[PDB]
Amino acid sequence: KQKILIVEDSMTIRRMLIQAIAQQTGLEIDAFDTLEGARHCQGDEYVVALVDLTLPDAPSGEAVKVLLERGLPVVILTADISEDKREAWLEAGVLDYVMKDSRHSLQYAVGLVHRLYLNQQIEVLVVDDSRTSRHRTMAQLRKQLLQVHEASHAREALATLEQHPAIRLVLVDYYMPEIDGISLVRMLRERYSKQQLAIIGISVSDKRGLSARYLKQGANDFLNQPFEPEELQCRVSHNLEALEQ
Amino acid sequence: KQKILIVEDSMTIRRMLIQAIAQQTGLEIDAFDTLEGARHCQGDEYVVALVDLTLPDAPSGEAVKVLLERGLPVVILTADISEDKREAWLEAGVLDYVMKDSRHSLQYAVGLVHRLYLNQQIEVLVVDDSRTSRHRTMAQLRKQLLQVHEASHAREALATLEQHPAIRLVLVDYYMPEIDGISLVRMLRERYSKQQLAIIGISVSDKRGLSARYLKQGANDFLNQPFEPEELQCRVSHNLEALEQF
Ligand SMILES: [Mg+2]
Ligand SMILES: [Mg+2]
Ligand SMILES: [Mg+2]
Ligand SMILES: [Mg+2]
Repeated sequence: KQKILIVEDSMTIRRMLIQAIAQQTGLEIDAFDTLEGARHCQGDEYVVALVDLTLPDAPSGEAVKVLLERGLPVVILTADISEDKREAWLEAGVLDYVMKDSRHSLQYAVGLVHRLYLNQQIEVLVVDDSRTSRHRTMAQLRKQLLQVHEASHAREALATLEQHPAIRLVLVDYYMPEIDGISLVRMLRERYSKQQLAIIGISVSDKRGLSARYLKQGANDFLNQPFEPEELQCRVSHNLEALEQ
Repeated sequence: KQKILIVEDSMTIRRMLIQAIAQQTGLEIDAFDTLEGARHCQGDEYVVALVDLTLPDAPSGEAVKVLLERGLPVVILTADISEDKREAWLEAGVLDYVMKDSRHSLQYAVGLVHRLYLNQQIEVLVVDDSRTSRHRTMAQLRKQLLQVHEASHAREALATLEQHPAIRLVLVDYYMPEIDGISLVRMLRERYSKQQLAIIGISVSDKRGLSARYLKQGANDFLNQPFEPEELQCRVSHNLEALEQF
């Protein structure tokens, strides 16, 4: 998919977004000032929809549910944020939100739609012996439009990598039965450079240098648990962009 | 400074390091199998010295102090690490340590020296109202060979950036009186894009979702306190590389 949907009645915001996405990403764009303009829009044509909560024919966020139910991933455009609003949106299945209170916050949308577009073709692997942790991380990576493989043990991870050599990034949990995180990182790096297979080591900063041990064994990066979805997206995106650049 | 010193008696390891550093960095390399061989090397010519603890004439790590006192920054080459071993080193003046138990672990030194070379010409700013955290972060960054400016509050940060436009990366503490970290980030971003001035937001990871707040305000990155030096080095390196390549 090569097209971005924007539904936003502010002439200024809509134009800022079209100009920026057009110039920086070269992606196709449909932009409407009403939910009614976006009526023909189906999920299979758009990477993602950037959706205002203040539309003339949907003044209280109604466009969000409407577009989610047509199969469009949605990123909410918002002037305000709160803990309650964040939780509500994320519960309804919204991918993310973008602050539109300033031009620099609005710029977040531009890097995001470019990232989401590139992610569509990218295979990643989560390796974690905690089902709860594994499923949370997978869900969150799936909301980045990545194709996400799952493994509950290093043995499974190694087997999945052999079967799917398109996987380009692996997130690695530190403590697992038989073969722990650092040990799996050593095994992978005995075969693959940081440019062939990016590795993010999942750590805790309440240990005696787990992140350090990851890096000295050739992990591209670290991420400490517990982590927010916004932290995950930031860290994954960077490492994916390192691979492309 | 564009030269590197290597003092390592393993033929295999020294040659691996020479090959990789010659191939992947623009650095000149002087390598020796004994400390005596490196006698006349002067501190002002070398970016860093990669230093074995097991040398024929310094079998218990004596070469580290010797080269430190010649004004060379030192990265230790070690076959095995403990928490007790990184203990005595960093409190002596070591830049970092590199594991030499495998080819892939050696490769960390390659990336490191390349980055240490590049960091010499790069200016950064630490903004933090806590004296100890501000001083430690400054010390750690200085160990990455960066040129490091400090600010105790947003007002001083801004004045510093005005006086030193070469600064390309700011690390911003969240809790500061009068003007907080997110407010400073907002002011900086009204003028400068993520490509013009990199911003790493430092916070504690709790219920306020501060990391998220930084990112949505245009911070390039986040780092949660408390953090280890390798964590800061990793983060700063990634952001500097982003400015150079993305
Ligand atoms: Mg509106
Ligand atoms: Mg585990
Ligand atoms: Mg030796
Ligand atoms: Mg503070």
